[PDB]
Amino acid sequence: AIRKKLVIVGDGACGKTCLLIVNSKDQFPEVYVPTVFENYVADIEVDGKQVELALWDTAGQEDYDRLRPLSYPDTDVILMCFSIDSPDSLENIPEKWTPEVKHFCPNVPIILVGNKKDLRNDEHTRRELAKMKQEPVKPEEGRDMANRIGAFGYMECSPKTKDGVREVFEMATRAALQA
Ligand SMILES: Nc1nc2c(ncn2[C@@H]2O[C@H](COP(=O)(O)OP(=O)(O)O)[C@@H](O)[C@H]2O)c(=O)[nH]1
Ligand SMILES: [Mg+2]
Repeated sequence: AIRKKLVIVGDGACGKTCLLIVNSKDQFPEVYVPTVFENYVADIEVDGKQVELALWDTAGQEDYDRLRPLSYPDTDVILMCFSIDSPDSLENIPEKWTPEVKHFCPNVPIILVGNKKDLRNDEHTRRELAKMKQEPVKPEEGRDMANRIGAFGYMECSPKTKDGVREVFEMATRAALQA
C-alpha cells in the first residue's frame, strides 16, 4: 500500500478537526478535542491502487505558531481550510496560511477547502454576518483565491452534513500521488 502524509491547517473554529473525524470514524464520543491526538488514517483507493493517508491535525491560533511547524516534515498534501461563514478566515488564507505552508512544505500540493458549506444558506449565519454588513463566502471567491495562491484545487464541504467530504480526501489523495 502507498503511504502518504496529509496535514490540515487554517484558522481556529473552521471545522478542521471535524473534517478529519467524520471521514475516519463511524462514532465519536461527546468530547471536544482541539486536535486529533490519535493516529488517524484515511484508506482511499484511486486509479486502482490502495493509498493510506496519515492525517495530521494542527492548532491555528497564534499562540501555537511557534510549535505548529513540528507537524510539517515530509508532508505529501495540504488541506488548507477556511469557513464559508467567516470572511475573516478567508482573508487569512493568502496572509498567513499560504506563506507558512509554502515555506515548510515547498512544492507540496494545496487543496483549498471551504468548510461549513451548509451555513451559506443558514438564516442565523446570514443574520449574524448581516449585522456587521458581511455575508457568507461565495464559491467564486474561493475559486479566485485558489488561483491567487496556486492551489491544486478548490472544494467545498460540510463535516456536519457530510456533503463533499469524500471528494476532498479523494482529490487530496490524487494530488499526493503526482510527485
Ligand atoms: N454548521 C457547521 N458546523 C460545523 C461544521 N464543521 C464543524 N462545525 C462546528 O464548528 C466548530 C469547530 O469545529 P472544529 O472541527 O473543532 O474546528 P477547528 O478549530 O478548525 O478544528 C464546532 O462547534 C463544530 O461542531 C459544519 O460543516 N457545519
Ligand atoms: Mg481542531
